[PDB]
Amino acid sequence: KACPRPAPVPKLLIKGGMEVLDLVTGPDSVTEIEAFLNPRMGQPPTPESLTEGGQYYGWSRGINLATSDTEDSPENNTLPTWSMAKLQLPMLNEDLTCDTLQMWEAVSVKTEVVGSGSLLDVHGFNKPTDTVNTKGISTPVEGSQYHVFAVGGEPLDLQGLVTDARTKYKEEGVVTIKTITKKDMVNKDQVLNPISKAKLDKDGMYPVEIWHPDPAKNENTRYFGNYTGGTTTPPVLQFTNTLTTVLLDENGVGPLCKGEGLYLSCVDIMGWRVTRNYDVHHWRGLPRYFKITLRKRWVKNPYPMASLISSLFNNMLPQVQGQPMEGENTQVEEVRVYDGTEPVPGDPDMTRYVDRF
Amino acid sequence: KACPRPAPVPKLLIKGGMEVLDLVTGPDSVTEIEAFLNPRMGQPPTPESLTEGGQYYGWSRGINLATSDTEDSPENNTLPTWSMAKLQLPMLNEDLTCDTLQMWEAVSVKTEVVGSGSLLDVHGFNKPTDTVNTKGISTPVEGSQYHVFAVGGEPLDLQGLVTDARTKYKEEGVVTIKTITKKDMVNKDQVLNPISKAKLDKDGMYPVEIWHPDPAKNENTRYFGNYTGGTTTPPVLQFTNTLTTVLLDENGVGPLCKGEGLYLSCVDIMGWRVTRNYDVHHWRGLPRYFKITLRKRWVKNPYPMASLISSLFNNMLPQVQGQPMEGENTQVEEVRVYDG
Amino acid sequence: ACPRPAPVPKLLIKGGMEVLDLVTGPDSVTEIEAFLNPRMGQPPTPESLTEGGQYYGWSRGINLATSDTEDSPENNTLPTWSMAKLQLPMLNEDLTCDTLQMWEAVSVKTEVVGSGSLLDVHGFNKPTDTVNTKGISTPVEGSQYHVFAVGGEPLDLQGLVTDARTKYKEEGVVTIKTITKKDMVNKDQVLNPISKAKLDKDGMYPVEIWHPDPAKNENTRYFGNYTGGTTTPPVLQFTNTLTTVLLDENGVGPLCKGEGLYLSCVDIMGWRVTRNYDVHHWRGLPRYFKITLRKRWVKNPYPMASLISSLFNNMLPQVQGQPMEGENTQVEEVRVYDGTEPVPGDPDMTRYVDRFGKTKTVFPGN
Amino acid sequence: KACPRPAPVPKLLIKGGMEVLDLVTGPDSVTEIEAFLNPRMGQPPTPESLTEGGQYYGWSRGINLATSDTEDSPENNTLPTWSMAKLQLPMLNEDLTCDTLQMWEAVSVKTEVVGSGSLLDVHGFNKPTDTVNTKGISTPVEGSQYHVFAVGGEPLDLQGLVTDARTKYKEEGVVTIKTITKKDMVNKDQVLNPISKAKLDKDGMYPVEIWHPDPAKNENTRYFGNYTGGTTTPPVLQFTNTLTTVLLDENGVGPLCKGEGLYLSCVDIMGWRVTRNYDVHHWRGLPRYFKITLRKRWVKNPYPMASLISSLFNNMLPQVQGQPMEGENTQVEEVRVYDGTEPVPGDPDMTRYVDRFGKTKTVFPG
Amino acid sequence: KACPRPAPVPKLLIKGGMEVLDLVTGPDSVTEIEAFLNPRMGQPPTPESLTEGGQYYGWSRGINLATSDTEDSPENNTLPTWSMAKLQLPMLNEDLTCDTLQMWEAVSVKTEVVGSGSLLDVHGFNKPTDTVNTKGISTPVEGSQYHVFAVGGEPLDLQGLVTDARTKYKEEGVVTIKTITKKDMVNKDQVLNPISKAKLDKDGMYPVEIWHPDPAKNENTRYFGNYTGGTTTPPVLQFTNTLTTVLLDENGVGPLCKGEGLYLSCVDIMGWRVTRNYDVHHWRGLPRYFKITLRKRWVKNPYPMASLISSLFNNMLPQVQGQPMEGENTQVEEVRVYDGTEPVPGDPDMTRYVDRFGKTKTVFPGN
Repeated sequence: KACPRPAPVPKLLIKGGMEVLDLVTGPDSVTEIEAFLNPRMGQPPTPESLTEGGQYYGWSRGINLATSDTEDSPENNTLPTWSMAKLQLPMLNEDLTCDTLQMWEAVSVKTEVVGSGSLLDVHGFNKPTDTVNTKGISTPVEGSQYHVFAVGGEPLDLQGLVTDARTKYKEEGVVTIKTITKKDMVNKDQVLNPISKAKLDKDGMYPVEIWHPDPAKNENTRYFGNYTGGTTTPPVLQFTNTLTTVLLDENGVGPLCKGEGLYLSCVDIMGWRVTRNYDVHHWRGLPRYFKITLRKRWVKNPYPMASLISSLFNNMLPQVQGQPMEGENTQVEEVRVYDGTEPVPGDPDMTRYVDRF
Repeated sequence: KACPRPAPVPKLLIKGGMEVLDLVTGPDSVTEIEAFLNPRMGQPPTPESLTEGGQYYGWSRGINLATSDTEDSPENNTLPTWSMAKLQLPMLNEDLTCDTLQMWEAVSVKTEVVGSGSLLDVHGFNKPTDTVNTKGISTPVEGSQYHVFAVGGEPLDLQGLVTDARTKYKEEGVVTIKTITKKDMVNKDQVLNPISKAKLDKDGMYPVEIWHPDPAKNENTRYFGNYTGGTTTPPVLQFTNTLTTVLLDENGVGPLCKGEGLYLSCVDIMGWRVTRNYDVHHWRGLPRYFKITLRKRWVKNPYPMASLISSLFNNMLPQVQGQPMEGENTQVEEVRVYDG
Repeated sequence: ACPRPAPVPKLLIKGGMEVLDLVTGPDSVTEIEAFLNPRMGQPPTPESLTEGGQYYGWSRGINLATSDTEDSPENNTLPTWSMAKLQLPMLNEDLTCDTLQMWEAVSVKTEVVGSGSLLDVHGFNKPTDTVNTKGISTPVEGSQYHVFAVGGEPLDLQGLVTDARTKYKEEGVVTIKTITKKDMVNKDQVLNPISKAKLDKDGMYPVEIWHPDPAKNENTRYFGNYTGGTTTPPVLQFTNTLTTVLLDENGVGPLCKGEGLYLSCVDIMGWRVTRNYDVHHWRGLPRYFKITLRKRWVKNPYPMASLISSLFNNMLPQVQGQPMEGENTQVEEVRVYDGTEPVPGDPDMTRYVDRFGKTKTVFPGN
Repeated sequence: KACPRPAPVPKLLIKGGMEVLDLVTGPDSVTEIEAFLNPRMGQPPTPESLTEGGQYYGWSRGINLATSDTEDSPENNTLPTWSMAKLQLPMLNEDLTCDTLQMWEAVSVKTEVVGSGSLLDVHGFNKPTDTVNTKGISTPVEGSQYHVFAVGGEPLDLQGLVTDARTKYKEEGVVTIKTITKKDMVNKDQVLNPISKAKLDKDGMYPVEIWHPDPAKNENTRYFGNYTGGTTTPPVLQFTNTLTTVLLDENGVGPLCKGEGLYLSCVDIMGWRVTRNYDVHHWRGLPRYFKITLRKRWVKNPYPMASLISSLFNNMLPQVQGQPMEGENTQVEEVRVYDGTEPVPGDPDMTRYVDRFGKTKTVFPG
Repeated sequence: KACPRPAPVPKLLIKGGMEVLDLVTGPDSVTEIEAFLNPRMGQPPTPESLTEGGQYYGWSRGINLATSDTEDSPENNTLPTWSMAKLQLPMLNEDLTCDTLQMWEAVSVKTEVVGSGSLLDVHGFNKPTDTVNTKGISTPVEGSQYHVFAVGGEPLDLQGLVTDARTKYKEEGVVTIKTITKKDMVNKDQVLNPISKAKLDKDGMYPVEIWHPDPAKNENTRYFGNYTGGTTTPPVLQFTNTLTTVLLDENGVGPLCKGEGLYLSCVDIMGWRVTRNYDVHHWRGLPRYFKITLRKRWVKNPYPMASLISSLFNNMLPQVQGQPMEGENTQVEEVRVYDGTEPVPGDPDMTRYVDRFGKTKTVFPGN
C-alpha cells in the first residue's frame, strides 16, 4: 500500500548514563555525551553548611589587597581556578595485527553558561546604589569577565604569565609557576617564558591568572576564550540551544581521544559583588554545560609495541649515569645520516643561509 | 491566454481566530498564528484600578533590600517571573496500517518586543537627572536586561540556580526550588544541581532569577535568551517585521507539538525606574509578539497499540486501595488453569 | 570597427511628480526621492527666529510632573511621527482582464541627514566644566529612536504607555483616549489589542504612545531601533551605497493601495541641555527616502457585487429608522416563492428548510 | 626538457609619479593612484613656525562658547572643514570619428586613516587625570568623532543643516549657507531645506557642521560616513592593508571621471584635546590615505544632442519676471490656431471657437 | 591485507627548532614555524633582578608629564615601542635556464595575544577602587589599547606622525623623526610628511606614538592593527587556536621573503596600571604568538643576472677620474649610429631621431 513516509532521522540505539557506552554499537555510530562543570573559584564545595562556610560556593572568599609593593600574598580561597573534568570512554579496538586502530574523535560541541538570570538578584545585602542613605538596589555582579572553554583528547597545556613576578602565592593547595619550575619566579615570567609550562590535570588547583591556554606547536585541543576588563563593566551573556561549534581542524579530524579520555576545561567569571562593609569583592562564576558529539575514527597505531620490546631490553640492564650525551652540556658533537647516493658535492659542509656570508 | 498572469502566492483558505483551525484543510496546509505574551513581572493584572494598585501593572512593585546577610525575604510582588501560554491545536489524521501519525510542527517564528518607544517618556515622577535642584528630565528605564523567549511542543524545562541560597522566598504564591524539592536550598543550588529541575507550566509563578532554561539531554523546545548586566546600562532594542527565526534542527524537524499544544514562553526585562523617594527600583517589562508558522508532519508511532490502550485504561480508572490480593497476606486461595 | 559601450539602464525622463503623468510603459522603473523633516514638538509655522526662538527641529522643553498622579506633558514637548503620502498616477483606467495593476515598492535607499551638525559645540548649552562655565557646550546625547516605514497604506500603530495616569492634552495630539473615547486603563501599560490606530496625521501621534503594530497580515515594511539611557553617545552611519529590499517571503513587497505610497519616520538623537534649570530639548534629524517602484499585475480578490454595494453604502447616508431588525423588530412575515404547485388546502401553512428540504408545519392539533 | 612556470600576475608597465600617466597604455590597462588628504580642519598649514602659530596644525584653535542665546560667533579657525583634492588625469579620446568616447572610471578604493597610534601620547600639557594633585596622565584625545570620505568624478554635493540658525558665522574665510543663498539663514535650515545646497570645490572652506553629503537624484560619487557623539567617548580606529572598497554601483559602473578629474573628499575627526587651563578644547584630525584603482570605459558621444535640442529641460530656468503675458493685465492681444485648409470665407476677422463638445463659429457683428 | 585505511593527512617529515629547516624536502613541502614576540613596552629585559628594576618588565617605567607647554621631554623607558624579529630561512633552488628562482611565501598566520587572564590580578598594590578608605579591589589595567601585528618578507615600512612636533625625545636609545631626517620636526610632522619615513630594522627603538605602518604604493607585508582610546576603557581580548589569517593578496601571492628572512612585527598595549603613591600610569603589554605557514613558490627573476654579474666584474676594474664625458659639461660633441644602407640623402647635415616608438627624420628644419 502507498504508505506515508516520514522523513529519515538518525536512529537512537540507547539513551541513559555513562554505562550506555558499554553497548557495542558499530563503526558508524555517533555518541552524544552531556556533562557540566561547576565554577570552582575560591571556596570549595566541601563545607556544605550554609552557616559554617557561609556558602560562598560559586563565589570567592574575599579579595585582600597587598600591604606593600613587595608584600603580596593573596590566599587560595580568593583566586579563581580552572575547572576540568575527564570523561573516560570505553576501549574500542583489539586490532594490533594491522597498524590501524580506532579511537574516539570529538566532532562538535554545544556549550552554554547556565544561570545568567540569577544575576538579576538585586535584593540582598550588597553595597547599595544610593550609598549616602544605604538604599536603592543591591549592586549586581559587574567587573572583569573571563570565559574560556576547551575540549580535547588530552589535558589542556598551560602557559604561565603573571602580573607581578614577586607575588607570594602559597606553596600548598595551589599550583604555581614555582610548583612546576621548582625555583622562584624571574622577570621573564611577566612576559612569555617558554619554561613556565604545565598541564591542566588538577581541578580547582591552577589559578586562571597564572595559567593560560598554551599555543603549542601541534595540539589536540580546541579552546575558545574571551576577556573583558574593567571594574564596573556590565556582564553580557547569550544562551540558546540552536548553535554548535565544529571541532574539526583543517584536515577535518578534530580532537582524538588518546588514552580513551575526553577532557573538558572551563572558567566562567562574571565579575564581582562588593559587600556592605569595607568594599570586599567576591568573584562570581557560573557553571558551563557541554554537549560533545563523538564518532569513531580509524587511525594508525598510537601504541608502539617497540616501546615494550625495548623496555624489556632496558629493564634487564641497570640504569647508568655516565657523561652527558643529552641536553645543553651534550658531549655529542655531530650526527649525520646517509640514505642514498649522490654526485660528489663540492663544499659538503656548505652553509645554506645567506646571513652566514 | 491573452491577458497577463500575476505571480503565484500561497492561497489563503481562511482567516480569523483559533476557531478557523477546525476547518479540515489537507496534508500540505500551512498555519500562521499571531499571539502575544504580556510582561508578568511583579504586580498582577487583577486590581484594574489605577489608584488601588497605583498601577504598576507592567512594572514590579518595589525592591526591598535584605536587612542582614542572613535575612532576605523578597516579597513575591517584587520578583519578575516567566510569562507563558499554551495554544491548543486541533487533532490530526493517522494511518493505523502504516502506524504513522500526523502532528503539528513549528517551522519558523517572527518575534518582537513591543513598546520600546514608550521608554522615551521623560516626564513623570522619577529621580531627576539634576537631583540637587530636582530638575532636568525624569530618568528613563536603565539597568539590567533579560530577553528570553522559547517555542516548543511541550512546556519549557527549567534549571534552578540562585545567588545566596539562604534567601527566604515566600512559601506560597511563587515556585521556589523548595517548592520542587521539599527541602531547603543547599549550597549546590548556587552552582548547578541536577536535582533542581522544573517545568515552566503555570505562568507568572516561576521567578526568572531562580529558573533558567535547562539544556536537557534531548529537547523539543528552541529558546533564545540574552543578558545584559549593570545598574545604568542603556536599553537597546531593535524591532522590524522583516526577519524570521527558523525553528528547524539539524535533521530539519523543529518543535513537534506533544499532546496537541504549542507552548510560548518569554521574559523581557528592560531595566528599572527609580522613584523620587528612597530609591526604590521598580522593574519594567515589555510584551512580546509571536508569529509561529506551523505545518503538519507525518511521524511514526513509537509505541505498541496495546501499550497505549493499557495506559489509557490505567489513567481512566481510579487507583483503588482494596483488600490484599497480592503479597503475603493474599486473600486469593487457589488459581486453576484448564485447556481441554 | 570602434569599441561599443556597455548596456547601462536607459533614463527615459527625469523631473518631478509631473514626470509620473507621461505614460511610460509596462516594464518601466521609477525612482522617487523625498524627505521627511523631524516633527517633534515645535511646529514649523512661526518661521521667525525670535518668536518661537526656532526650536524648529527641536522640542520645546521638558516639564517634569508635579506629583505621582498629576503629569501633563505639554504637546509641544512630545516628539511625534512624521509621515507623507506620495500620490501616484492611476494605471488601469482604460480596462482590465480580471487582473488589475498597481504600484509596488521593491527597494528603498534611506538615510538620516545632518549628523555632522551635531558637532556644533559652541553655543549656549550646559558647559562641560560646570564650575567655571567653561569648556565645551555639551553636545546632543541621550536616548535615540530611529524608525522608518515604507508601505502601501498608513502605518498601523499599537498604543502602549509608561504611565496610564498621564494627562495628555485633549486637543492637538492623538492619544489612546482620542481613539478609544474612554480613559486609559492599566492594560494600556502592557498591551491592549483595543488601543490601535493608523498613522493618519503628521506631527500628531507621539512616539512614546504609538508603536508600529505587528498585525496579522501587512502591506508595510518597518525597521526601527531604540537606544536608551541619559548620556549615551549618538551613533549614525550614512552612505550612498546601501539599499533595503522591500520584497517579502513571496517576493512582492508593498502594493500601493489606491495609488498612495506612505513614508513614516522618526529619528531622535538625544537632548540638548540648556544653561539654565537643566531644561532638555529633543533633537531630531531629517530622513531622506529613495523608493524604487514598478508596476505589478494583481488579481482582484473581491466580487463585483461587493464593490458596488460598498460604493452605494458610502454614497448613501446611514439611516436610523425604525427597528426592522432585532427583538423589537417590526417585520411581521417574510415569504419566498420560487416555483409552482397545486393549490394547498391550508392557505397559511408554514414551510421552512430545516436542513435539506422544506417541511410544512401543521399547527399543534393532533 | 622543461622548466617551471610562475603563476600569472598583472604586468606592471610603469611606476612613478603623476607624470607616469603620460605613457599611452591601451584600452585594457589599469591605473592605481596613491594619494593622501591632510586634516585641514581648524588652523591652516601656512605659518610653519612652531611658535608663531603654536603649531596647532592638525589641530583646531580653542573652541569659544557663545556669550548668550543670541550672540554666537564661532571664530573660523575653530571650525573643522572638509578636505578635498582633485587629480587631473590625462585626456583619453583623440579620435572624433565614431560615436564612442572614453572616460576614466574609479573601480575600487583602499583607504586608511593613518596616525592613530599618535593618540597614545599621554605625556604633555593637557588636563591631567588626577586633576586635584595635577598628576596622572595627560588626558588623551576623546569626544565626538566624524569620519567621512568620498570618491567621485565630480565635487561632492553638499546639504546645509545647522544646530542653530542664528549662529553668526564670519562672512569671509568660510563658505556658510548665507554665502550661497545671499540671505540670512531661516528656521528651515535646522531641518532639511532643499535650497541650502553647494558643491565641495574649495578646500579648508566648507565647515563639517554646516555641510553634509547630499543624497541627490542621480550621483557620481561614493561617500561613506559615520558619526560618534559624546564628550568622553573613546576613539576607535582599525587600520589594515588587506581590505578594499568596491566603488561599482548596482549597474556596475562606479564614478566616471568627467573632465578627467578625480575628486577625493574626507574629514576624520578624532575628538578633543583639553588644555591645562580653562577647559579649552581643540579638535584633532588625522590624515587619510587613498588608493584608487581606475580603468577606462567606452561611453557614448553626448555632443550630437546639441543644446538647442537638449533645451532648458533641467533647472536652467533663470526666472519668469517680465511684462505680464497672463492674468487680467495680460499683454497678449490674440491667439489663433490653424490646422487644415478650407475655402476662403467671407469676413476675414470672423471669430471661431469650440464649445463644450465641438466647433461653432461665433455669430457676426449685428 | 584487508584492514581499514585511515584518512590521508599531511605527512610530517620532521619537527624541532630552526635547525629542522636544513633538510632539503621538495617543491610541494610546507613549513609551519611557531614563534613569539615579547612586549617592548618601556623597561628592557636585561636588568633581570626583581629589585634592581622593580621588574617593570612587560610594563613601562612611569609616565612623567610635561612641565610646561613648550618643554616636553619623555624618558625612553616610558615609550612603548615596536617588537620585531627576523627569521632567516634557508636558501632555495634557482634555474638560470629560464631565470626563475623559488622563494619562501607566507600563506597563513595564526596569531594570538597571550596572558589576558593575568589581568584578573586585582589583589596587589594599585590605586584601590574605594580611595577614601583605601579598600576594595586594586584597579585592574585599563585605558588606551593598541594592537598591531605584521607579517612580511621585508622590514615594515613606517611613517612618522606626532601629536606635538615640539617634543624633546632623547637623541640616543630611541629612533625618532629627527634621527631619520637630521633636522628637527616641523608642523608637517603633526599631520603627514612624506619625508618622515623609516623601516623597522631595530627592536625596542621605534616608539609606537611616532611610527605608524605606512601604506606605501607597494608592500610585501600584511599588517593588521586597531586602536581603542580613552582613560578607563576596559580591555577586551579574544583568544582561540582555531582562527587563521590568509596572507595572500588579490593575485593570490602573499608575502615573499626576499633575503630568505621573514619579519614579524607587533605591539599589544592593554592599558595602564595606576600606582598608589600618585597616579603613575605604567603601560602594560602582552606577548604575541605567531604561527606562520610557508610554502615555496617559483618566481621570475626581476633583474637579469647578466647585468648584475657585469656590474660585479666591472667594479673589479680600476675606476678612473678623467675629463668629463658625462653630464652637462660633456666633452662629447657627437654620437651617430649607422645600421644599414640607404640611397644617398639630400641634406648631408641631416638629423634623424627616435621618438618613443620609432625613427623619425628631424622635422624639415626650415620651420
